[PDB]
Amino acid sequence: FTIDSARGIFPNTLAADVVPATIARFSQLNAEDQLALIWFAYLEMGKTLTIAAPGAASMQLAENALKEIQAMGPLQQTQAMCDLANRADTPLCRTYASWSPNIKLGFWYRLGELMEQGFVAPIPAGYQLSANANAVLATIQGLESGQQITVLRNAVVDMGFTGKRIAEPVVPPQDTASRTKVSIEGVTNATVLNWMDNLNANDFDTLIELFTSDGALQPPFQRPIVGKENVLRFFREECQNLKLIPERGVTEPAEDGFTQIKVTGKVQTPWFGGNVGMNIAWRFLLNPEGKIFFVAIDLLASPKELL
Ligand SMILES: CC1=C(/C=C/C(C)=C/C=C/C(C)=C/C=C/C=C(C)/C=C/C=C(C)/C=C/C2=C(C)C(=O)CCC2(C)C)C(C)(C)CCC1
Ligand SMILES: [Cl-]
Repeated sequence: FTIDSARGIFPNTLAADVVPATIARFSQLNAEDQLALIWFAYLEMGKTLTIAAPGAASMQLAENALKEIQAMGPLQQTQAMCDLANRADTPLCRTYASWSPNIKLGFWYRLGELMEQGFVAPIPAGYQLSANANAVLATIQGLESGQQITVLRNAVVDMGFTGKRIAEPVVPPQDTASRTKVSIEGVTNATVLNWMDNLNANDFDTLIELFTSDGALQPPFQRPIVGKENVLRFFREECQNLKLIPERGVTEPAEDGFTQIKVTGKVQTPWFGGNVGMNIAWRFLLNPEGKIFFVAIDLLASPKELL
């Protein structure tokens, strides 16, 4: 096995590839239609799902960009938002591209509040989506909530123009005494249990020691992130305050004393807490010493894909 060939383990696992399909269709749209479609999706989703407030540190890091937009005339505000959607080369688009996903999300959270209050130029009253945009919004509105929030996040992350990296401060790991231990039907493997428990505790320095030097982590619909430096950076920038709720799994040998393990269960993002449970598979390829050579996290097509 290489990292790229390990991508093929448990080929029965049906991922929610409607998510990248929908992002590809979204990406073709006119910029004003991209912004209007997300505005409509976010207004309707907000009737049943409450988004958690951005953290104080995130809002401070986005404050100067938000102040610049708030000082613009309405036409310039709309143009700045279109620049982000179009991935135009501007100072604002370069600042935005330097940000972690959580800072980008907090930026748009605040613009949404200001658009609702009427202090930043809103989507025009009575705005009608293009033929392609109406169909993209219909697809999004038919998806499970876990898939909807993944489409919105991926759309937000893809905006701006791509280098210096700006992320939220790393919060200290949970005190040992207060930590929870997961149980997984079928799976007693210490590496897998330690994975789940250390991520639930934000203990990234313990987590990274589970990997081989050349090991990789593959997030949903992304390429593998290879080696301890790049994986630890991903943990610290993007993986704080998750709740992993694994349910059940299966343990099999792989070539050369390797072990392949598949776990299914749910994950909560701190943006939605218990209000959105994403259906997830973990696919592990462990070397003979129990180190992680490869771990993939898949967003599942439906609850029918849970073991
Ligand atoms: C744009 C825009 C607007 C505002 C949009 C806003 C405000 C959207 C907000 C969206 C949000 C807040 C979405 C959040 C989604 C979060 C997700 C989907 C998280 C998933 C995490 C997972 C699945 C992690 C799994 C992992 C596991 C389990 C591991 O074991 C290892 C690590 C890792 C792989 C990370 C307005 C309206 C103004 C209109 C104009 C344009
Ligand atoms: Cl998150």
